[PDB]
Formats: sequence, structure tokens, C-alpha cells
Amino acid sequence: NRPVALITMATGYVGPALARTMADRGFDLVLHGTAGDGTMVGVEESFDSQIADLAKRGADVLTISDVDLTTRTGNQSMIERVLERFGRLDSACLVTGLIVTGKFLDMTDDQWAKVKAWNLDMVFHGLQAVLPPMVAAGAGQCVVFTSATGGRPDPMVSIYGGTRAGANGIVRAVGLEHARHGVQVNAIGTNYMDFPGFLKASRADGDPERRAMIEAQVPLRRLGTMDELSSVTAGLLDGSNRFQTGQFFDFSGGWGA
Amino acid sequence: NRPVALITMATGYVGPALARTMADRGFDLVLHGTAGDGTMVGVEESFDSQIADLAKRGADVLTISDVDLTTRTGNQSMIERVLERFGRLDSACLVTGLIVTGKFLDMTDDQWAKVKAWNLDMVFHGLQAVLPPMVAAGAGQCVVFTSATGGRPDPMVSIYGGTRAGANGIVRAVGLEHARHGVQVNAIGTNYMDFPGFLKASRADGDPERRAMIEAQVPLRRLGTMDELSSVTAGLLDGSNRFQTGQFFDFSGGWGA
Amino acid sequence: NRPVALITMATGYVGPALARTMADRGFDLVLHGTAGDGTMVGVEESFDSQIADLAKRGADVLTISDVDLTTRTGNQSMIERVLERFGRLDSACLVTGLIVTGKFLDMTDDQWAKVKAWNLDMVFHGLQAVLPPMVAAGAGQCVVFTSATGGRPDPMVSIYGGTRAGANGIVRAVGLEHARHGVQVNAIGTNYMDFPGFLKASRADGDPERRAMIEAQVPLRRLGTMDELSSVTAGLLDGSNRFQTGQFFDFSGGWGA
Amino acid sequence: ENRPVALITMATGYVGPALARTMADRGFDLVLHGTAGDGTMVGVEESFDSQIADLAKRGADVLTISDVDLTTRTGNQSMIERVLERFGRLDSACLVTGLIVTGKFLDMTDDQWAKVKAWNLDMVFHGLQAVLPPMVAAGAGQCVVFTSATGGRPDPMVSIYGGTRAGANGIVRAVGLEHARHGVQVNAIGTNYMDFPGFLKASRADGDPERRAMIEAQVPLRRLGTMDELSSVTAGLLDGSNRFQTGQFFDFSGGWGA
Repeated sequence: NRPVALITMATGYVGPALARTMADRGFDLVLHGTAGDGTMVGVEESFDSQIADLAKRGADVLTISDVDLTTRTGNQSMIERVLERFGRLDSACLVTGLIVTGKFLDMTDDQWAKVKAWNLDMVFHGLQAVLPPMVAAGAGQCVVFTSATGGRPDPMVSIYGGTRAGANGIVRAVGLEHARHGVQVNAIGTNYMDFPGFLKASRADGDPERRAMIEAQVPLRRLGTMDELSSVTAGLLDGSNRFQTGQFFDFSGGWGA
Repeated sequence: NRPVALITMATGYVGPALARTMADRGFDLVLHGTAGDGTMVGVEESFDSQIADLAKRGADVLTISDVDLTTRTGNQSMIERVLERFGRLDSACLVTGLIVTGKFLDMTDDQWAKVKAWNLDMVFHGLQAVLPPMVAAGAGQCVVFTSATGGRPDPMVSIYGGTRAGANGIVRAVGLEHARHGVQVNAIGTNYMDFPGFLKASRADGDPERRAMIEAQVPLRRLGTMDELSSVTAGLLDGSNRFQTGQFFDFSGGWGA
Repeated sequence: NRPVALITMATGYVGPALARTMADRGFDLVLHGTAGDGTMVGVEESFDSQIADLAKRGADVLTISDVDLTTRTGNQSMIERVLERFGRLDSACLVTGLIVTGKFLDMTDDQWAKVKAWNLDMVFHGLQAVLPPMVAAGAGQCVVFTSATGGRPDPMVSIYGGTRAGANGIVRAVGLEHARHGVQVNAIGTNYMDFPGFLKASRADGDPERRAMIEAQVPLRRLGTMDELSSVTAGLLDGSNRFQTGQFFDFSGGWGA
Repeated sequence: ENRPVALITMATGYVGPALARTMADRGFDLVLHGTAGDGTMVGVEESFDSQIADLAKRGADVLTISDVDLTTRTGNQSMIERVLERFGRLDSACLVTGLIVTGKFLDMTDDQWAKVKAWNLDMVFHGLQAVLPPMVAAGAGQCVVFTSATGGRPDPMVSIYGGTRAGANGIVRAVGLEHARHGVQVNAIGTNYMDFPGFLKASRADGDPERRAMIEAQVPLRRLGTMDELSSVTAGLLDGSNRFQTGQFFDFSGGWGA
């Protein structure tokens, strides 16, 4: 009678570390991500490499990689495939968004459209899919990953930070609206995290001297670890804390405080 | 050498009262709005009605009513016709949005698409159209109307309140990004205002019993008047205050405090 | 039968400019401040120089300068003397606080005691004195000046900015608690204002070298003027806007956005 | 053999006992400040004697303190001195503060005003001035200050209590950001609607099922929080597993403060 957790974009970012700790905590897993080995773009840990490790921890695993999570059909199909394999959905970690920066007056209609599809549509369709089975069960926990820029939309990041703020707003209303059914929905927004996504976007991957300058912008003078982020994320998904919902938690070393 | 102020949706809501006071402060006016007389939907004070009154106050008027302000082409066309008649743009008041409410799980793709086009696209394209001339002149003031729900997006107002929070987010980044050019951009969000839009949406029109119940939800126990709102709004557009930018102001009788 | 406005610390900061425009708007005035001519510390415009100008604007004036506004007795006696002369109290502007900075671990018990007395006690006793007559009249407007550091208490400003935040919190509850009696209470917090107080605290006197460094810290690249602040302050005290209460407005050229 | 040390105040009630139990499971030695006496004394939910026995089976040494005034500089300085004398190190500190008062704003007296400042602010000011120097000198430390969820939404009938709580949160933000460069963290947690005697009697929900249900109906998640839950979240900010958050305030009230 093991509980089931869903994690998306799990071939990178916090997915791999989160899966390990959720398996240690007694969960079966459903991992959505990119197919192929490490050479393919956006693949930090392939499906194959993870399955061996997670099985030793005692978790059954299902993989999904042929859905478009910016649409209703992609998210509905993902949850349908979850329920037929395991027949339940206790927790869900929805990783969303795509980074874009630049002057506000240089932004194009394509950039504006891409920001809306990844920062808002993924959240809207994602939540409309995971909530029904949780409401029907009378219990559930969801974490939506947005961005720390949503708490302080700054110049040169207007359309990206601005839409992240709207995503946090949606999570507040949704987390409050379904609380009476025993369901929790919260948001986490990170920045200055140590992984390829942030390193490339901040032009820090090339020069170690530029890395040090970027670290000097964080109050705690370092970049975050995925093991740290997974421990925090799991705390909102493992059933140990059922008294927080509709809230946004900043995770950027004090940058967003 | 009168300055020029642009007001959109000016055939209703705050437009008419704002135009009158702005004319008293020595402004020329460009009014976007809806064509037709009082019997057509969405018109509270027709163009013809305001022309005669605005004339005695000493202001010239240009009307625009054949443009789609959810598009880039529409907003660009609007500003081109402003610069053509008067050759300058000193202040801009952009009214945006369209209300939708209901359970989060009942929302359709059409509702989701409609709220994005009115609450976000109007803001994106609107600002990309009014700023370039202000930056060129080295001075400008802009007010974007969003909604008090952006400050506290609640159950039954998930997608409307959440996207309003994103609009406020964009206005913060933009307001701070163009401040060094002497331009100001701020947002105002209202609720419980006495005008047809809110009265119908709350099912309070023609129902004195319902009206009293609605007013009892407001800390100050009343509905707001357009004369009050126009005075506050004109204060951010008449040149008297030039030390605020990128900020959001709640105007709901304490409801959003 | 003119209305009566009360203004404290009125021999400096926003007092004199606020009294001038409030008189233009038809108010009788009661001014609390420091006695003496420009020689004494903390007096920018003496009582004598002002009463002649304000009388030409058509207002009666009452002066008070022998009360300790960190105590219940001082504030109670101030309002008692106001009702004795005019029998009426319509608006009140309570200027509070005294600035302290430095490392948190270098703060002494006297510094801690002083920030509490000027940032908090003044607000507690001030509001307990002005509200009773406004409640009994069924109408009233109050503005409490705190500081923009209350919105973002930063390092080296711990106990000052921290206590300013507590003052804003008190204004929120009080502003919401008495809204049903037709009374309004809001707060304004400034920074980077052009007046002797702020200039001395930032070592920017007759030294354009550092004042240019200070001005670059503001998004709008300038310092605010009391005529600007006076216009915003008067808007919340002249009866033109009765739909905002329990709110905090930042006025630092975008520094606090 | 080289166990880290954690300080917990007001540990005879509220979250102290449960937090002590899990921090011991995670390998900490403990210094517990609290009230002397058994369960018959007011303010003692779990007595010192009863905790030392259970904490012992978990492999933790314990020091107790109950003769200091934590509203003063002398009390807090004395407390930290006795920590370093016994263990020679301070790794984590959980400072419980404050005292409840409610009622109409215009009915508040000078004694009530003086009381909230001493418990909601002075405890925080003097508390942090005593726990930080050891952590800065070592280059590592974690601190949690318990304030109140009302600090995030100071409401009518809670003016001076909620307002001063918002001030404590502001102080925690500046301090948390000011010492981040030294490798030290300071954050705040603010609760409401917790299942323990302090809240049950302040809300008159004790012994009355119907009133207990009406109180729960004010919580979005329609329940009261347990100390096991709160101690799990609190320990996660004091056990070295998360070192990337500082100067922040976290609401813990079932969504009430969201």
C-alpha cells in the first residue's frame, strides 16, 4: 500500500534527487522527462540510470516522455497514465517555466507567447489534472515550482518575472480553494541554484571569475544544492506537514527575502 | 501649449470623470472608447455627450473606437494617431481587463484564453506602445488599471485574480526599468466601485436588499465614487507628483488592505 | 465654519508646505513644533514666519510647543487644547520617529529605548488621542508618517527599520478597526527626501561629490520635494478621497517598490 | 563524540518538548530553558524531569535553565554563557517569544502596551544579541525566532499584539540578511490555530465540542496543527540540512495567513 508521487521534468533540476529521497520515504514514483542519454539537451540523469538506483530503494517506477505539458491533452493523459499503473495519486511536483531576459521594449511576440505557455499554461492545465483524484480521495499534496523572480520582478526580466508572479497568485487562490478537501498546493521559487540551467543563463558556465562575482550577489555567498532543495521540497510532499497551503516559499540564499 | 493625456475605455468606468478633471488641469485629451449612444452596451457617457462639456473646459478631443487593444497592431495604431493630432504624449491611463469568476475546476479553455488576452496582453502591448515617445521626450507618466483582486487572489477568482497579480508584476519591473528616463508607470486596482460593471457582476443592480449586503463587506461600509477615483488617478498623471514609480495602489475601501 | 487639521513636528519636514496647501483648501490649523528661530536645531521654518503667510491664505492658527509626544499626557493635552479653541478635529497628520543606524551588534540599550519611544510610543499615544473625537463625529482622516525602511528593513538599519514595520502594522489594524465609524488611518513612509534631516544623516551637505552618489541610488535619479509630498499627503486629509484606510504608501522615488 | 548543541527556550511547553525529541534523534545535545516544577504548575506541559529521562534513551546530554529573565540583556547573556561553559559551542538556537493580549485598541492600557513590547520585541532584541557572537566566531549557525502568524496580517482587536509581531519579523529580516556573510541563518516562524493548551484556552475551545468545531471552521484546512508537524518543519531549519534560506518569515496556520 505504498503511496505514489509524480515528478515532472525529472531528468534534470531537482527531479533526480527528489525521487531518491521520496523513494527512501516509502513512495512509488512516476517520472516525466526527456528521453535519451546524457548527450541529449536537457538531460542531467537519464531514465535508465535512475531506475536501477530507485529500485534498490524499493520503489516501482513509471516513465512518461511523449506528452506536451503546455496543453490540456498532455496533462490529462499524464494523470490518466498515472492512475492506470498505480490507481492513486498522493503527491505531485510540477516543474514549470522557461527563462527569457532582455529589455522590455526589445521583447517580441514569440518571446511573449513562449513565456505565457511555459510559466502560466503549464500551471493552469497541470493543476486541473492532478486535483480531481486528490479531491476524490480527501487528501493530497502538490508543489508547483515557479521562480524567485516572481517575488521581486526586476528590470531586464519583466515578462518572465511578471508571469511568475501571476503563477504564484494562481497557486494562492487554488491552494485556498481546495483546502477544505484536505488538499495542499504550495509554490517554491528558486534562484542562484547550482545546475546547468542557471549556469548557462547567467553566463557563469564559462569563467570561474564570473562564477565568483555571481556568488557575491547572494547574501549567503554561495549557490544552492539540489540535495538541500529536495529535502525542503519533500517536506511538503511526504505527509509530515499538513498545515500549510496557498503559500509561496523563496529559496535563493536570501536574495528574495 | 497644452499637454496631452490618453484615456482608454473612456465611454465608461472612470473615463468620463477623469477626462473632466484632466481638462480642468489644462490637458488636451484623446479618448478611446465605444461608439454609440447610451442604449448600446458598454457606454455610460457617449462621445457626443462629453465633447460639448470638455469643450467649455478648454480642451480639444480626439476619439478612437475602431481598434483591438489586445493586439500589437491595435495599440501601435492608437499611439500613431495620438502623435499625429497633437505631436506629443504626456500622460496615459490604460484601462484593462474583463471579469470572470467561478470554481477553478469549471474553467474552460475559452475562459482561460479570454482572461489572458484582456488582463495581460492589453498590458504588454499597451506599454510597448506608449513608452517609446515618453522615453524620447525624457518625461512621462502612466497609470495602468488592473484590479484589487491582484493583491489577494481568492477562491472563486483564481484565474482572474492570479493574472491581475501578473499584470502588477509586469508594471513593477517596467516602472523601475524606465525610471532613469524620467518616466513613471504605476498600477491602480479597484473593487466595490459604484458603476454598472461592478453592480451587474455582483447581482446588486435593482436589488436594494442585495446592495446593502454588498456594502457591508467593505470596511468603510460603502461603495466608491468615480469622483474620488478620478482625483486620485489624476494625481499620478498631472505632473504634481513625480516621486513614485513601479508601485501598486489598492482602492477598495480597505477590502484589500 | 471651516474644518480643522492638526500637524505635528510642523517646524520642519513636510509641516510648513502641508499647512500652506491645507489652508488653500480651506482648513483651520493647529501646529505642533519647536520654539525659536532658525538658529535652534531642528527648526527649518519658524512659527512666526509661517503664521503671517497662513493668515493671508485665510486660516486661523494655534501653536503648541510644550508637550512630550512620547507620552499619553502630551498627546491627550494636545488634542484637549485643539478642541478648546476650535471644538472640532477633522484631520490629523502625525509625524513620528527619529533615525538611528549602525551594526546590529553595536546597538546599546539606550539606542533600543530611543527608537521604541519615537517610532512606536508616538504612534500608540498619538492615535489614542485623535480617534475618540473623530469616532464621535462619524468622520475623520489621519495620516501617520513612518519610513520607507519599514517596507524593506535592511542591514545596518535593523532596529529603526524593524520598529517602523511594527508601526505600519499597528496602522493597518487601527485603520481597519475604526473604518465602520467613517474614520480613515493610513501611513506614508519616505526616503531620499531633500530636506536638512535626511541630508545630514547621509553626509551630503555642500558636497556635490557624495550627493551625486546618493542620487544615483534612486530609480528616478533624484530627491523628492516637500511640495510633491505635500500634495500626496493633503489628498488623504482634505475629504476628496474617503475610500482608502489601513494602508501603507511608499514615497522614495521607487527605492521601496 | 563531537555532538552539536542546540538551545531551546520556553521548552516546558509549546513546541519545545517535541522539538527536543527530534533534535536528539538527529544527534544534538540540548540546553533547555523553561519553568521548574511538575505538570501541576502553570506553564509546564512536560516537566524537565520527564524529558531528561526520555531524551537520555536517545543519547543526548541535557542542561536546564530556569532562573533568568529573557526580557533583559543580563538574562540572555547569562543564558548563553552557561551554554558555552557546559558544551563549548552553540550550533542552533530556537527562541520562543511573546505573550498574547487582545481587545479594542482604545481600551488598551499603558501596562498592556508595556507588556507586549517587552515580550514581543525585547525578547527578540536581547535574544539575538546573545546567540549571534558565538555563531559568527565559529562561521556557522542557525536560528529560528518564533513570533506569530498575526504579524503577517495584524487585524482589528489585535492591534498592539499583531503590530509588534510584525516589528519582530522586520528585525529578523534585517538581522538575517546582515549576518548571512558570516555563514549564519536567522529566520522566523509564526503560528496560529495550534493544538496545545495555550491556544485552546485563549480561544475558549477547551472542553466544548461545538466551539471547537467553529474555531476549526476558521482554518482553510479545517483543523488545528500538531506539534509533531511543527517540530518537523522547525528542525529542518536547525539541523544543517538546509543552509540556503535566511532573513525570511514563514506562516504556519493552515493557510490562515496565506
